[PDB]
Amino acid sequence: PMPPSEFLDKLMGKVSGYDARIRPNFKGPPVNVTCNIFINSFGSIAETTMDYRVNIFLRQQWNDPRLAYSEYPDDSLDLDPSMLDSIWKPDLFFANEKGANFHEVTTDNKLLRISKNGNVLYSIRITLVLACPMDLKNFPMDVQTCIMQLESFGYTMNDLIFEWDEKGAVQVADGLTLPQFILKEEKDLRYCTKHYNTGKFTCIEARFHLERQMGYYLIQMYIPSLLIVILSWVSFWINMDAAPARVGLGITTVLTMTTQSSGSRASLPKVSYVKAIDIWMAVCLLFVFSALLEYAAVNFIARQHVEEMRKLFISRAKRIDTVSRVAFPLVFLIFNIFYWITYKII
Amino acid sequence: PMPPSEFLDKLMGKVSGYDARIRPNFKGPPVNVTCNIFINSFGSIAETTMDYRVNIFLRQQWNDPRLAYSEYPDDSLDLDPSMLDSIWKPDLFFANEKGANFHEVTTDNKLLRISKNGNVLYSIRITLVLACPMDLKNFPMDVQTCIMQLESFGYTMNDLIFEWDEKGAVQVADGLTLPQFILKEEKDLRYCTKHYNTGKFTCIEARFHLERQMGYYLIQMYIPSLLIVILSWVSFWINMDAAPARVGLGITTVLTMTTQSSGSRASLPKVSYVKAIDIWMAVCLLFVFSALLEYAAVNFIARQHVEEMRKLFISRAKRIDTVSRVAFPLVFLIFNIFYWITYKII
Amino acid sequence: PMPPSEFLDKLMGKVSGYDARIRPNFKGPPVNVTCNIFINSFGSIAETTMDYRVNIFLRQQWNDPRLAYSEYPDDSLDLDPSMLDSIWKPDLFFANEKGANFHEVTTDNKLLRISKNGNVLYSIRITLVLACPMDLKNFPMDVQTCIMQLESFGYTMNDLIFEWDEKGAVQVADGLTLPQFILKEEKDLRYCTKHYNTGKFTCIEARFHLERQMGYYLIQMYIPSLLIVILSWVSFWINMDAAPARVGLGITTVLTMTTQSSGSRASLPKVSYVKAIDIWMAVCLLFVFSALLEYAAVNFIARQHVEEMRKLFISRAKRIDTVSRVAFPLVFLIFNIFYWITYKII
Amino acid sequence: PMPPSEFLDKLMGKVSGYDARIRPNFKGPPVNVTCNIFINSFGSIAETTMDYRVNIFLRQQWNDPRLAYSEYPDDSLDLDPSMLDSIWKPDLFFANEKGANFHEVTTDNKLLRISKNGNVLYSIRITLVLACPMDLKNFPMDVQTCIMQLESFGYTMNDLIFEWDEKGAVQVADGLTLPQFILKEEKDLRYCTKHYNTGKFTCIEARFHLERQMGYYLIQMYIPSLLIVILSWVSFWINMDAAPARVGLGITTVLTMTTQSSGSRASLPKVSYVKAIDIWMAVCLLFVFSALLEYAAVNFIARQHVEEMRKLFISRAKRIDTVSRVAFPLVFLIFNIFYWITYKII
Amino acid sequence: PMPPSEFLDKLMGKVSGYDARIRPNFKGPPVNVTCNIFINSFGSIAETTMDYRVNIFLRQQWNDPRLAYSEYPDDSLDLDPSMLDSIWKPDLFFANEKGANFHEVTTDNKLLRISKNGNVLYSIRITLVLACPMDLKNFPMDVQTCIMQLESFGYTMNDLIFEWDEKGAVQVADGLTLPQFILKEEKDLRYCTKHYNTGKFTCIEARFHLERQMGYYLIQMYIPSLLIVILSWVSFWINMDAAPARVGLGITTVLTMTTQSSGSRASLPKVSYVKAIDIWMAVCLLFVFSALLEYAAVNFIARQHVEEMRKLFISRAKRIDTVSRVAFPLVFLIFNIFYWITYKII
Ligand SMILES: *[C@@H]1O[C@H](CO)[C@@H](O[C@@H]2O[C@H](CO)[C@@H](O)[C@H](O)[C@H]2NC(C)=O)[C@H](O)[C@H]1NC(C)=O
Ligand SMILES: *[C@@H]1O[C@H](CO)[C@@H](O[C@@H]2O[C@H](CO)[C@@H](O)[C@H](O)[C@H]2NC(C)=O)[C@H](O)[C@H]1NC(C)=O
Ligand SMILES: *[C@@H]1O[C@H](CO)[C@@H](O[C@@H]2O[C@H](CO)[C@@H](O)[C@H](O)[C@H]2NC(C)=O)[C@H](O)[C@H]1NC(C)=O
Ligand SMILES: *[C@@H]1O[C@H](CO)[C@@H](O[C@@H]2O[C@H](CO)[C@@H](O)[C@H](O)[C@H]2NC(C)=O)[C@H](O)[C@H]1NC(C)=O
Ligand SMILES: *[C@@H]1O[C@H](CO)[C@@H](O[C@@H]2O[C@H](CO)[C@@H](O)[C@H](O)[C@H]2NC(C)=O)[C@H](O)[C@H]1NC(C)=O
Ligand SMILES: CCCCCCCC
Ligand SMILES: CCCCCCCC
Ligand SMILES: CCCCCCCC
Ligand SMILES: CCCCCCCC
Ligand SMILES: CCCCCCCC
Repeated sequence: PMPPSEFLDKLMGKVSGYDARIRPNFKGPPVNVTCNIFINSFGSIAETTMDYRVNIFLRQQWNDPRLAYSEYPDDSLDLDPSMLDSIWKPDLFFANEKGANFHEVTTDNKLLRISKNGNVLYSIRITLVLACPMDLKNFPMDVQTCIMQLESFGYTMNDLIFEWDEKGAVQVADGLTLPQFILKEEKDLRYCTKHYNTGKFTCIEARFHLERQMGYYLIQMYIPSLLIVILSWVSFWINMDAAPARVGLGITTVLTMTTQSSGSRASLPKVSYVKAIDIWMAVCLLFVFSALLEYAAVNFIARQHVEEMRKLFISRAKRIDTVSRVAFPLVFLIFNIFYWITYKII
Repeated sequence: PMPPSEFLDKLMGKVSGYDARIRPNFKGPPVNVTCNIFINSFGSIAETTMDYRVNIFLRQQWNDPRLAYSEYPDDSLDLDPSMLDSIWKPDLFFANEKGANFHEVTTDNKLLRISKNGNVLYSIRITLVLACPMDLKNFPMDVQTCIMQLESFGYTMNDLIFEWDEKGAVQVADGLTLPQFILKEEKDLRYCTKHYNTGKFTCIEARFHLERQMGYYLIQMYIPSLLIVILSWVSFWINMDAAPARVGLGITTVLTMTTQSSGSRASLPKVSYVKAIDIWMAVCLLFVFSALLEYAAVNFIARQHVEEMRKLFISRAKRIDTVSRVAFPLVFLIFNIFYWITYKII
Repeated sequence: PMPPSEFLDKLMGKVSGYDARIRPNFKGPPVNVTCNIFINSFGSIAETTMDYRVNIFLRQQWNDPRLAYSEYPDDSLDLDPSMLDSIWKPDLFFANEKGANFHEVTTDNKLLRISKNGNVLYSIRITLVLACPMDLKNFPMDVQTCIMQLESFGYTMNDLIFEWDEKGAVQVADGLTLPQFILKEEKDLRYCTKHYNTGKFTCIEARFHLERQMGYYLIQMYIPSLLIVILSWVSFWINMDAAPARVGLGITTVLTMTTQSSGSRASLPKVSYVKAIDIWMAVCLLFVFSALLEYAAVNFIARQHVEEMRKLFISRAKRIDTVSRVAFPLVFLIFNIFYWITYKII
Repeated sequence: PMPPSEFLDKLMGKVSGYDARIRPNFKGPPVNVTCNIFINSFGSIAETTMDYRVNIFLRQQWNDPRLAYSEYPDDSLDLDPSMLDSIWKPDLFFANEKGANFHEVTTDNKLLRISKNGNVLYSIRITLVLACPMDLKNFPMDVQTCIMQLESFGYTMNDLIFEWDEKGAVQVADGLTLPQFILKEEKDLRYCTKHYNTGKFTCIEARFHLERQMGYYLIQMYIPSLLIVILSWVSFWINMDAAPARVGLGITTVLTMTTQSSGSRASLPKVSYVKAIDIWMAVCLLFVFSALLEYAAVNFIARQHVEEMRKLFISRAKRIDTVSRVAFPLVFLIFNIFYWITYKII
Repeated sequence: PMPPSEFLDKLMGKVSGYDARIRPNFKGPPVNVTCNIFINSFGSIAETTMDYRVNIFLRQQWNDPRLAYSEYPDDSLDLDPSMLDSIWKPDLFFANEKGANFHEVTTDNKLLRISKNGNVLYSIRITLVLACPMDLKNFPMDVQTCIMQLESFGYTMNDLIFEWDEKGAVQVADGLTLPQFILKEEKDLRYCTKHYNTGKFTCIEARFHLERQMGYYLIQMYIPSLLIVILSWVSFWINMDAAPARVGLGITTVLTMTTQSSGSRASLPKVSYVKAIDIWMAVCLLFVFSALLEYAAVNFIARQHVEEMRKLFISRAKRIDTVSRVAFPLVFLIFNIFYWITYKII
């Protein structure tokens, strides 16, 4: 018979009363649009900007009873995407876009198919840079919940309603891994219905739980800060009379821990609250600073000068050294028990 | 009866004398447009560039008596945003744009509805990168007032007048927080009417008060600079004869305070006036530099060499050391009283 | 006779029943499109972003029996690229685009020619920023396999099938070299057929093997880390009584190896697993840290003080020094044998 | 009578012989266009790129005798900017664009009004990133003259002539300040007429004089380099026998002045000639390097060893120390007189 | 008579058989297009990216015998650039674009004029970011040859041929200087004809020779590395018994030369071969490392301890010091002769 685009001339055209500016079931019940996404790419989760770039296939399904047909024999029509300006489409957008674009290389990456009863499937490829507020109270040991939410800009709740479908509403690609995070399989799917002075609008959203990887922040921050604290402990095995040696060891370790602490936050937002790497780098700064304050007590007691009272202060300044060769590895060992268990419960 | 877009053919079309190039009430009183905004996103407040990126819903309300209707029964018409090139719209712009764009993903994020008497509501989503001049006289302790202003480019004051509405002229989203700032609830709403040689044009503006967060700049700048000053004070408890120890402690502390002071301004505009962190990092540099100048007096008096006069200079060089073990923590303590009270009054 | 664009009016126009929205051999066998690419530019292989920018000529060949001709004498028609919106073209895209664009300077860089039997050749110039996941288990000694894959967005497998051609399916330009990598001549060409809930779609892909260049990472990372380890070995030829000399040499070498190790990963993704440069910079950090722990044993044994037992500890602390002048260059020499052979097998 | 856009149908349309492709007074005298600009924003004056971003209102005034009217009563017509593709406009451009764009948010920011005799006023908002070659012979003490020039691309001198108007040809906004510079009120306005092999074209330009702010470069570069030179002078008040103290003070000050000198040019173009901060940082490097060479003479004379000749070399090595405690602050004081007066004359 | 745009209606229109999709002299000899460029801007020659941004006027001259006229009296027609979609233009592009754009501010910066015999002149303004592979075998002493090449995408050699003109085929603006380079006046102009499997296409190219400026890399890299080598030579004038002084001078100079060497390649591509600054920074690292190895021989010989044999080792360890006070400035002086003459021949 007729070819389907020329059959769509009798379906999209001005004959038979079709207008692409009017929603289906007009002056009636609202349009029920059900949605699911397919995540191709995910990542580049920046924390200075507090955003993440995603690449999705946005699928939408509604029903247009004006687009029903019965003369054509087959069940679906793979229409050309240049004829998408002639149908009605919902005005979905993202409440946290922060910039987005289509993909237009070699063809607009768009998809249209219409069933016999008017069921319209519409899939497009979108790249989003979605804004999620980070919560960094325990920074290497945190779980982030970055969301994406899908709203309607022009049609209110009594005209257009978004839903998720009950058969896998968020699909993820096969080889989709992350360098810093892991993506949990459970995904929250709930409503986020927005109220304004204009009206109430539909909104659906999807939460993504991101658990980090411990292994990077151990190698750069935890292990080298653990070596400078041990480097301060060899001052106690050096002679007391070696005054430029034990002081110059105390200076250099207490001023690299300032450098290691400032470099721990170079790729972070400038948040005011204190985090788990900050209370590691402040207590590890306290051990290397109280080791140089130990020798200031050793150097002050030993100068107190009868040689019978002189033997008291030398044996006292050696008594304060034999205690600290055991006590400072012992207090730092029971700090590691209190630190890592607190951030393994959470 | 007729569908409303085809009813808008009898309302927007060339019949009944409607032209989308002519303002309403032409050859009459000026067009009164009232406006309010809704702030979705706010932040990325850069200081090197002195700007901030915002994401608003710009709502505009005017009256077009040509767009009145009485045959259609309902009170409003949710028209399609593709028919916005057929109505008259005001030429609002921003006097401090520095680049801006629309949002066009899956639909142009636009909104149109027309009342029965011709009241037109027009809402669009805009992303702005607005320029605000920073005032950094007291940099961690300042309050910034970054503005946005809304002008008319083509129509003068006798043709088009902007207003704010008297019912919440600036709304803010619910979970809108900032990493570095807090946004005060009181918002100034005043006029900024511009005069040129072309004419006088309407202008309305809105001030936003931004108070910082103290907790970031304490952890990175105030507390580590406070430790290097205390690190200079342990030189006084070291033996006077330890010449490479007390000098090498004075060198290393006075040359990391140069490093800490240059890093205090790495993310700042290159302003010439002196600020509150600069007079902290210069006085804290004065304590660590006058502690090494103290030992240059200790090392010079002790070399002055009868052994009866030799006992005078050693007891004098110990007299200058017992004073400075009390005096230098005392002067720095009464500087912290004068510093933090001065920047708590302001 | 007629000029070929006006002959294409009788070939592309609405006469003779040609529609540019309908695939060839409609209601029949699927469209067989064969493809080959020509790589002009290649490089800027970023590892923080894990992507690479390429510049290709994408050639596509199919058959449209509607575009056959017999009146015109010649075998091909170099048509103008402005008449490409009037023919049918396949909807090829890239599953790992991450942004791409056309080249439109002085003309849309496009090419069309049609044979007598309807064979259509279509070449365009595309710039792609293709995403490839890096595998950095042995980072200076790795081979990366970065792919590119070519899919169909709208037409399923029963409507459109992609192939490679059997005569050089990937060509490379003549003077195409890379600063960091070399491109192997063998290129894998296989299928990547994607299944969704929408349908199954065609996919072809091409693997590119990238072997690095050793010579950069030797000069910056391996050789300067090899000098600091040798710099720690001159402590054993310094007098034992020079306590600020041998300690201050141990401090400075063990705290620059922390700086050299953190700078080894400044241009890398924040991956958690350990790599070959990390186990070089951790063992080279172990030699410079166990050289300062050697002198802490030398300084502790020599202080143990009858002068007959005093001569035992001095000769014992010299015995531990004569061993380490041979043993520490010997263990580091047999570590270089185990390190470089392990990463020459792989 | 008729509304003015429909009156412009009888003025812009194909009736009465109006063509928007033909300049006014065709086959006659050239078109005299007079221009003035209004600078909204100014700044972001980069020196690595040697450019500056400006935001102007470009106003143009010419006369089109085809656009004269006498039936309409008023003196001017605020026409809609969508009807700007129907009039003739001059082809003004900028010879140092380096990228530029229009402003299109909520309306194309354009302005058109036509007088009764045909005088056409045309104002648009443009953002420019204008290229100006920096002259950095005396870098903190320089005055830069960054220009902007306005040419014609298609029409030669015998068809179109640009002028400035004699009533304020460059206006500046009220609160327009700069963080690093000040903008002088005197602005040069002269001709820059370009000759090619195509023809001679009109050109007008406007010079802007930019004087810097001294106060930033004192705080970061001049004052901390002045402290390290004073820090070298305390070596002369330390005992001569303190060999690791006076040498280790000479090493650390001469190797931070290398760091301070390299950081003085991190935000600069890589120019080959020597500038005023380079001859400050090289002479201040000469004082801290000749202070360590002073102790190498003190340490060499004092080792020359009858004890009667031994008392000669110790008193000679103390004679060379008492001179340098006065001479080195004296030579550096008379260098500051010669340095700052030379760069206050210029 | 008729105005020339309306005369161009009888010249460009569908009357008299003109089609803008067909090349001139069709079914005949190929179209000879001659070209010349005018370089407005040049620079921003990045080396990490290995590209350079240029701003040219691209002029093209061909002959269209369909566009000849004899009724109109004058010799040329300055046509409006909006009528450029109605003529035939060659499909010139650049084989190393890496992104490019037009300039569209206030008018498309385009130019068209047609002689009486049909000679068409066509000039446009283009900004290019052209890719040139750097050759950095002798990096501060190199001459770079960065090219640009102009090809045809659709028309082969038998349809369209590019040429340069014999009267100044590349012009350069007057005040066009570079911060890092100088541009030689001799410019190579040759052919680059490309062969594919599609066909053979025309190509012309132009080489630009860029000689650097020595004066920047002396101030930052050569002179400060020359001071650290001299700084190592003052160790020989310090007492042998000053063990923390001569060792601590050897440590600090040998670990800043690692810092100076890594900073010599921070703005470079990661190339594997060795360059002229690398063999400067490796030999200058060899002098500062063999000066600390000198004192390890001084400190080891002097410890060898009858006092008659004790006077032998002290006089031997002073003999090895008097040689090196002459020998090390002598070997470094004859290295500067061999280094700078080798890179003055090339
Ligand atoms: C869209 O979905 C909703 C819920 O399925 C429908 O709203 C209800 O429809 C039933 C029967 O159609 C009515 O009995 C109810 O009064 C409706 N409201 C509620 C709250 O249950 C709606 O009809 C659907 N619209 C379309 C076009 O299918
Ligand atoms: C726009 O608002 C202004 C102020 O409300 C109106 O201007 C006044 O209107 C009243 C009566 O309409 C007059 O008595 C005054 O002379 C006007 N001017 C002033 C300064 O008060 C104006 O009419 C409104 N325009 C429209 C179309 O509603
Ligand atoms: C596209 O290529 C395939 C394989 O060459 C063709 O599919 C086969 O065609 C032959 C004969 O034409 C049939 O016997 C087979 O049943 C087909 N399928 C398979 C799996 O072999 C297909 O015909 C080609 N389509 C076009 C338009 O040429
Ligand atoms: C544009 O301005 C110039 C200078 O004002 C005009 O050129 C002169 O016009 C006068 C009289 O009109 C003549 O006597 C001269 O011969 C012209 N040339 C010079 C060098 O003085 C020109 O006429 C003006 N063009 C228009 C359309 O007004
Ligand atoms: C373009 O230039 C070439 C060379 O000038 C022309 O090709 C030659 O033209 C002459 C006479 O026209 C013939 O004798 C030759 O056979 C041609 N080929 C060669 C290799 O010399 C060509 O005619 C020119 N085309 C146009 C339209 O002018
Ligand atoms: C949440 C405050 C922690 C304070 C820790 C005190 C020891 C550094
Ligand atoms: C506003 C000038 C402050 C100067 C402080 C002086 C002590 C550093
Ligand atoms: C794969 C783990 C390697 C651990 C090496 C242990 C010595 C540093
Ligand atoms: C213009 C050359 C200045 C050279 C100064 C010499 C002393 C550093
Ligand atoms: C081209 C190899 C040069 C090697 C120089 C050896 C001395 C550093």
